[PDB]
Amino acid sequence: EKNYVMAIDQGTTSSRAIIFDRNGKKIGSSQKEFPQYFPKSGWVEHNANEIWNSVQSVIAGAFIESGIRPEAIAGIGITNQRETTVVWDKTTGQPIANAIVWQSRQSSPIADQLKVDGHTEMIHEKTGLVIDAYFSATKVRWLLDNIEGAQEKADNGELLFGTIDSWLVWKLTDGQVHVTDYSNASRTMLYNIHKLEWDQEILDLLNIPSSMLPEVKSNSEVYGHTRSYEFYGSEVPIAGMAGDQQAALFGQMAFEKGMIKNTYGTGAFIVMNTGEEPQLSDNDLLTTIGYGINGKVYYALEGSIFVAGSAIQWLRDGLRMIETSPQSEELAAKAKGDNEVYVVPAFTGLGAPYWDSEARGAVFGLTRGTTKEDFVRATLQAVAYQSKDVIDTMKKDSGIDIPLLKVDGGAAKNDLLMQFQADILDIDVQRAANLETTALGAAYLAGLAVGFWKDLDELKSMAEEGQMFTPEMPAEERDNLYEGWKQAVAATQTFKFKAK
Amino acid sequence: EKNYVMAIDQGTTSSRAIIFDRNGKKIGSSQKEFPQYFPKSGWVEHNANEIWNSVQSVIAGAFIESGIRPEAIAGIGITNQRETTVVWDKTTGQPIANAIVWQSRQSSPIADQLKVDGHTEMIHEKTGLVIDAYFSATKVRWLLDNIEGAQEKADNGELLFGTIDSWLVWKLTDGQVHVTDYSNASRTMLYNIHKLEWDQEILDLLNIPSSMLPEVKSNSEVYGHTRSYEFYGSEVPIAGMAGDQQAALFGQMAFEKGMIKNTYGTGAFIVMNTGEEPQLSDNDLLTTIGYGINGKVYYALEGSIFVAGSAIQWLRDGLRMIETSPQSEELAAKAKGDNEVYVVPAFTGLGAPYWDSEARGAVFGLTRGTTKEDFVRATLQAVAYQSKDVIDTMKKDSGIDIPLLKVDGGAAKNDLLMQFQADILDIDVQRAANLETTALGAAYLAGLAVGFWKDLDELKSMAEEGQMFTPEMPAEERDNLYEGWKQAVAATQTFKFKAK
Repeated sequence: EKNYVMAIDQGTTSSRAIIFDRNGKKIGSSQKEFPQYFPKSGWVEHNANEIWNSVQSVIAGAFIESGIRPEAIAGIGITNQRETTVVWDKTTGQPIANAIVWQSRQSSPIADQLKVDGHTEMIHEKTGLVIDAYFSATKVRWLLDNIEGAQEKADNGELLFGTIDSWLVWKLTDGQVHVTDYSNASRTMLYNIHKLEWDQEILDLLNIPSSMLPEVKSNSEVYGHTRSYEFYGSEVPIAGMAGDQQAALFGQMAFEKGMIKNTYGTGAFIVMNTGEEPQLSDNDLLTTIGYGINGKVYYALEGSIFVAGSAIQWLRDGLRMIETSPQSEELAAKAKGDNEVYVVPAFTGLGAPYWDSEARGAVFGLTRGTTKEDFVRATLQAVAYQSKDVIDTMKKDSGIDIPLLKVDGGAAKNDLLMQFQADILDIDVQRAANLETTALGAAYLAGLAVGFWKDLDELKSMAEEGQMFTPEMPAEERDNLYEGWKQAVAATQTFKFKAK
Repeated sequence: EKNYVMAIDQGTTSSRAIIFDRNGKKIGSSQKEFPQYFPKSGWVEHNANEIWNSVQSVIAGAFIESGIRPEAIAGIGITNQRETTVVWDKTTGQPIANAIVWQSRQSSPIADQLKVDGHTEMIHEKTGLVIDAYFSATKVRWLLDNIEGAQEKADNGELLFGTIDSWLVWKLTDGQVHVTDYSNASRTMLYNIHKLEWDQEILDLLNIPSSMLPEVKSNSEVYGHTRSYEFYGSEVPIAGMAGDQQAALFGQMAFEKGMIKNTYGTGAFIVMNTGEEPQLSDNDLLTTIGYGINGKVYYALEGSIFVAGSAIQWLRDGLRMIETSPQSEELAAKAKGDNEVYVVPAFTGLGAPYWDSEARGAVFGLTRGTTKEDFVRATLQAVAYQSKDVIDTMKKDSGIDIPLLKVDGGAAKNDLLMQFQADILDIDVQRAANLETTALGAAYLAGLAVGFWKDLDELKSMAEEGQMFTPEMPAEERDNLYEGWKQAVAATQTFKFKAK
C-alpha cells in the first residue's frame, strides 16, 4: 500500500482501468469492449460475468502497461454505468440471468402499469426520479416476474440485487462485501433520497424483499479489501465509489453549488451540484445525490440524454451509413447543405427536459439535396441541441445564470462539436485536459478515503484546465438553428402512433 | 495441491497462453496480436518489450477465462517462434534495438558474404543448417555491426543474446536465469549439434563474444521459478521449453524414428523424428535437434517453407484482394477455373528443398478468365505443393516410405486445403483434434519435468484422434497438377534479375 491509486470505470460498452500517481498523472491504462445483447427491439442486456471478465482484463492491462505492482496501490476507486441491474445467487455468485442495462426498455410494461395505477407523484417525492424503465426498480421487478423461481428464492434470502458498483465490489471481495454508495443507490428508484434509506413503501409496492438490498454507504470510505485472487497477493482497500456521471462531476471539481458539467459518451448527462439541500425547483429534471463525503450529503440536478454516442453506433451498425464511428466527424466536417436537417434520435424516448417515453427517432427538413454528410452532421448536432434544452431548464429551475460549462467524455474530443455546443449555448465551454474525468473522480474519492490526498484542496492544486471553446456565432444564426430544433422535437412528440 | 499446467506459445504474429488439466483438456486460453514492423523491403522486426507485454497479457487472459489461480499451476512450458533474435543490456534489461524476426532478410548481405568466402561446407557440417539470413547468427552480427557501441558493450560482457524462449525465461525470472533449450539452440547457426556446445570457430568467424550466450539445457527440466510479480505469486516452476515446430512434433507424439508432421501457420514446417543418431542423408533439408529428454537427444530432419499464412496476409494488406484472411477459404472454394494457375509466393526466397535465397514471388498460367477466386485458390495451394516437394525429399533421404502425415496449425482448419494436401501427396493426412499442438507440446515437456505426468506412456494415454483425410484424386490428375507446380518453380528460379 504506497504511491498509486487505481480507478476502474465500468462503462456501457467497455470497461477501463487507470492507475494515477500522487500528482493525478496517468501511469498506465487499459480499455476493453464487452458484448451488447439486443434480444428484442428496445431490449438491451449485458452478461454480468462478461462484464466482470472485462474488468479483470483491464485491471491486468493497467498493471502490465504501467509496470506498477499491486502492492504499490493505496486504494481502488470504482465507477460505473448507472441503473443497470444484476440479480445474483448469494451462495454460487452466479447471476440469475443477463443484467438489464439502463438503456433497456424491457421493463416498460411494468413502469407504464405503475403510472396507470397512479404512483408517479409518490415515487417522485421519495426518489427525485420519474417512473420509467430507465431506473433499477422495474428491472428488478422484471427479473422476479420472468426468471422462473426467482421471486421465491428472493423471498428466502438467497438472491441479491446490485447495480454494477455493487456487483463489482462483491466480485473483488469474493462475496464478503455487498455495498453501494449514495449516488448509485439514488438511481435505483428504490431509495428515499430525503430520509436516506431504502424506501419500504416502494419495496412493498414492487414485492422486492429487502434482504436483496446492499447496505448504502458514502462515496469515500473503505468498503473492504480485495481478495480477488487475480488482484495478486495483495489485499488492497476498496475505497471510493460513485455512479459514472457523479464521478465525472467530482473529477471536474464541481464541488460548489451551481457548478455544472456535461459528459458526452454513449448518452450525455448534464449534472449540476446543488449543495446540501436538494433544490427548490426540480421541474423537468431529476433530483439526485451527487455524492456523500465528510459527513455531508451533496445533491444534484440532472438532465439525461439517453442517445448520444449510440446514435453514431446506429449509423454504423443499423443503417451502415458509416464504416467506423470516428469517420462520422470526417463526414460531418464536409457537410455542404443549409444546416436545416434535424435528426432527433430518441430511439427509446426523449430524455430531459421532455421525459416522453412514447417518442421515437425522427428526421426533418429532408430535401433531394440532403447528402450522407448532411445527415451525419445533423445526427451529431442533436446532442448539442438537447444539451441546450437541459441547460436552459437548469437556469429556469435554479434561477442561477450559467456562464460556463465544463465538459468531458470520449465524444468531447470532437473540436467542431464542442465549438458548435458553445456557439448554440452562447456560453464558454471548458473541456477537460483529461477526457476521462469519470475515472479521475473515482480515484479522487478513493485517494481521500485512504489519506492519499488529504483535503479537497490538494485535489484543486492538481487542476490543470483544458481547451476553452468560446461562442463565435451571431445571435440570429444561433436563434434560427435552435428554433428549428425546438420545432423538430415538437413534431417528433406529435408522432404517437400505437398499433391496434 | 496443484492440478494444472500452463503453456505459453509466443508466435510470429501473436502470443497465446493455455491452461490444461491432467487429462490434457484446455480449461482456459487467451491470444493477442502484437505489432509487426517492416522498416525496409525484406526487413521484419518486432519490439521485444511489446512481445513481453503480449505474453503478460495472455498469461492474465488464460487465468481470467479459466477461473484457475496461479498457486494451482504445477509448471509452465514455453514455446516460440524460432531464430528470431533479441540482444539486450544485462543491467537495464532493455533490448538494444528491435528483435530481428526469422522472416527478416536484413542480415542477407552478411550471409551472402559468408557464402562468397566459401563457409557453406563448414557451417552445415557443424550446425545441420545452411548459411542464410533465416538463422540467428547473422542477425546477431547485424546488431553488432549496426547498433553503435554494441560490439564494445558485447566484448565487455554487458549484452546478452537470446532467441525468444531465452528472452521470456529471462523476463519471467526477472533476470535470474539466461537459458535456452537444445532445439532453440540448434537454430542459431552458432551451436554445434554433433558436439552439443556453442561452436567457438563459428563465434570467432563472426566475432561474437561467448559471454553473450545463454546456457543450453534439455527440453524438460526446471530452468528456474517465476518471480514475475504479475504472475501473481506463486513462484511457479518454468519447466518445459522448445522451438515452436519441435514443440508441435512433441505435441503430436511423434516420438519414434520416422514419424512426421507438418504445421500450417505463418510459415509451414515439415519435421521428421530421426531418433538418437542424426539422419544419414541431410540433402536439401535441415538437420536439427528435435528434443533432449531423459538424458538423450533426438534429432530431426526439417524442410521450412517460409511463406504460407503470410501469403494470405499479403493478399489482404498488399494487394487488398481480400477483406480478411478467413475470407480466402470462401473465395477459393468458389473458384471455377481449370486449376492451372500457380502462385509461388517466395517473397524472401524459396525454402526447402530449394534453399534459393534469390528467388522472389511469381505467378504463372494467367489467362483472361483467371478470377480473383482462382488467384486466391492458387495462393493457398502453394503450401500443399511445396510440402510435397519436401516430403518427397524426406522419402529420398531417409529411405522411409511415409504412409501417414500428422498435421496441425491454424491454417490446417481448412478442410478443402487439407483434402487437397492428401490428394496431391496420395498419403493419409491426420489432423490433430486440437490444432494448437504446439502449446500442447510445451505443456507435455513441462509436465514431464515436474512429474505432473510421469512417463511417455501417460502422454500416449491422452491421445484423442483427429480428422483423417484420405487421398481421393486419381494418379493422372495428381501427376498433372504437381508437374505444373514443378515447372512453375523451375521458371521462378530462372528469374534472377539484379540491377547494376
